[PDB]
Amino acid sequence: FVFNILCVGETGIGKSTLLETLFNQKFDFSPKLKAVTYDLKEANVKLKLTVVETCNKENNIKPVVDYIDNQFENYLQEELKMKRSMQAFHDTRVHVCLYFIAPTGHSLKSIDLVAMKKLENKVNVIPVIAKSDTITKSELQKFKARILSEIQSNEIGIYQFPTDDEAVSETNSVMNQHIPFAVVGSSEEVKINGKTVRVRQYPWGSVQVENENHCDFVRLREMLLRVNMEDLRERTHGVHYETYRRQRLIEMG
Amino acid sequence: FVFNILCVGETGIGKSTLLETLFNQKFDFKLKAVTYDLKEANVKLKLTVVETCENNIKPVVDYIDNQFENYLQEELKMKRSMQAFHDTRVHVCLYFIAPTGHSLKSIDLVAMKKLENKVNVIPVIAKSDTITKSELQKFKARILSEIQSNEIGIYQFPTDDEAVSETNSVMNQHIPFAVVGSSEEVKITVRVRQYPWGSVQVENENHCDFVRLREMLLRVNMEDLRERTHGVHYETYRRQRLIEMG
Ligand SMILES: Nc1nc2c(ncn2[C@@H]2O[C@H](COP(=O)(O)OP(=O)(O)O)[C@@H](O)[C@H]2O)c(=O)[nH]1
Ligand SMILES: Nc1nc2c(ncn2[C@@H]2O[C@H](COP(=O)(O)OP(=O)(O)O)[C@@H](O)[C@H]2O)c(=O)[nH]1
Repeated sequence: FVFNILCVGETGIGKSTLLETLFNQKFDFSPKLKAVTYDLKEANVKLKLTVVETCNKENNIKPVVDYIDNQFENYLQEELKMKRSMQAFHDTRVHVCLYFIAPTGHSLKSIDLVAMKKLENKVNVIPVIAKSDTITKSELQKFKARILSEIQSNEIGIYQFPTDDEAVSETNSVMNQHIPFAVVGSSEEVKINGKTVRVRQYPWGSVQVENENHCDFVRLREMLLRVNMEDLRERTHGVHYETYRRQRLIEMG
Repeated sequence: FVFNILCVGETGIGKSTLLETLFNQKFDFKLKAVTYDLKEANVKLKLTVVETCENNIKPVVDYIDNQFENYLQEELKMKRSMQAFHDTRVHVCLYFIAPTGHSLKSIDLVAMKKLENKVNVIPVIAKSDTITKSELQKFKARILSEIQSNEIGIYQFPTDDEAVSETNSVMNQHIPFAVVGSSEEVKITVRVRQYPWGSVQVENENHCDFVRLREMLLRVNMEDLRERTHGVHYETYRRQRLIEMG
């Protein structure tokens, strides 16, 4: 069982930190693009985590689109082989793209609108507000609204969690309500009541990553539920990869 | 007595909020300005804000040059009255660096390098409540290191006069200033930025360097910034223009 996550955003926006927080694990990244492959034990999940720093508005997202196209191409070439073995092929197709929006507190940059528009039919895009401890509660409500307004206005097809299966439709419907996720990451941890907890400690107080009243990290983490990973994978295989495949089959003649 | 402040940085980085915090006044502002008559210490200020993003720093250089040009044209007039002329030359530029936590952006080096002989540049770390105290030390160190290795002439408060050397040496030690701006007040009367996990007190030297930045407004420091604007930066402009004009 594979799960492939791509994080996109400007340098120092907190992408690597969020991945480590999400999996509670320091990752040794390897070669503006880097990736790690990591096995979860007792979960039977093989992860490929990929990080891409963005900065020529259309050129900005090109390296990301190319990476994505390449994982599709590798899978297509395997499907087409006479002597194929689809089990034992490592499927690296990107199941989810976390798009990191900087916390200016204003709105979506024009560059981010173009990027998410170019990605929408290539990958399941989930926009997140990076370093959301930067923003006060009232500023955040307004910021989230304006971002959503622009996504809707520009007809950008971001991912939505499935709400069809009655349980847990509840969990999923509330996740959708929180998009774009206000995320906080941290390498720093303290033991609290015998439990390991990630925090950002300032002179005036500490942001608790796993506290839902501080940020949406706990809501983002529910994407890792088996049912949600499956929906993201199925949508990748049956929709985005198929779009790629159809265009390629025409080109191959 | 006039004092003219320019804030430069990317949109939404806290420029207008910081001006409001510096002067404890809500202001109603490409580039925008406001004129503030600080009847406190009898000073008229022009506060200018320019949104950036080598062509990137151009609107700023042009703005600065235009104030120099107006002053020069006045100095050259047959019927001149230099007193009661409104000097709008920029006395200090607060250059906002984004709190990424890593280093100085290449764009910022180029911008500061271009501005160094046009205006007194003071780099500030915007929204410094974004950064923990431990990373903030390293971040400041890395910025200063790039500024020095790139031979960038940022402003330094004067320390040759004992009447102010203690205050000003402490100021210099905190550059680039870790700033935080505020639009709210609590009882605790305290100006704050309030989060669920605690409140930043902008006027508290343990939370940020706002109180240190504010000492720029001491009479002696405004005077030094002005004198250097007039005797150094304006002269550099003047000499070039006199060569051009013949
Ligand atoms: N305020 C804040 N800072 C963060 C957060 N996440 C990471 N940082 C800091 O931002 C800096 C860059 O983070 P990093 O994960 O390397 O950024 P990347 O270049 O996007 O991979 C580091 O100093 C982090 O400690 C966050 O959620 N809030
Ligand atoms: N975290 C943080 N946010 C700030 C600070 N100062 C201002 N803000 C917020 O940043 C957003 C944009 O600030 P603003 O002053 O209008 O930026 P400007 O475009 O550069 O003039 C607003 O939501 C402010 O409330 C600060 O020191 N720290």
